Amino acid sequence: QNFCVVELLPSDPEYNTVASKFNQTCSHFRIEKIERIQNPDLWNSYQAKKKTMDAKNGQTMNEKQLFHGTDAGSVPHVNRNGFNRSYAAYGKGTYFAVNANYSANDTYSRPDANGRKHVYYVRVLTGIYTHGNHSLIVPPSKNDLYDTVTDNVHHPSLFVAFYDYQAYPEYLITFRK
Ligand SMILES: Cc1cccc2c(=O)[nH]c(CSc3nc(N)n[nH]3)nc12
Repeated sequence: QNFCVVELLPSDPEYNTVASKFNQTCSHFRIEKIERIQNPDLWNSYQAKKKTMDAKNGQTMNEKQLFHGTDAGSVPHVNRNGFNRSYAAYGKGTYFAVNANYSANDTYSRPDANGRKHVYYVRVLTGIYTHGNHSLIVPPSKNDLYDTVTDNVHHPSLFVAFYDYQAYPEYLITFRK
């Protein structure tokens, strides 16, 4: 469960890609730093699920880059386990938002004692998805089951994942009001 945290410089293209995406809905916030999380075992397991999904859902673009706001205390945990079973209404899973505004909410990305906020820019294997419900602990059956559940199938603003390795916390955005 080892990992490396690499901080990106603004001068950086990778920084500008993650930043501009964040700034579509959260430009009013001040970005302090953006870090790339490198956890090799979690990345390999995520790519093993991606290779399985790609050779199953045909023409479907299984991967989406979504946002996840969390308290500063959960950061070490996500860095090593991902969006684990001991970490996790439309279901009893882990929620990922299309736009950063949902994740930039103080109830999710709880400002710490220094008033810093935490949002992950996650690689999520959304695959084939349907509408969700409150009683879901796992995704519902098709007639096998779907990969994720969403609030609105044709105009989604969030996705809920249920199994591990379905999401990779690629970047971590540390910002303040
Ligand atoms: C429920 C929901 C909807 C939309 C976005 C989000 C989001 O960004 N983050 C979270 C995480 S709240 C949390 N769980 C644990 N274990 N620690 N903290 N939930 C969301």
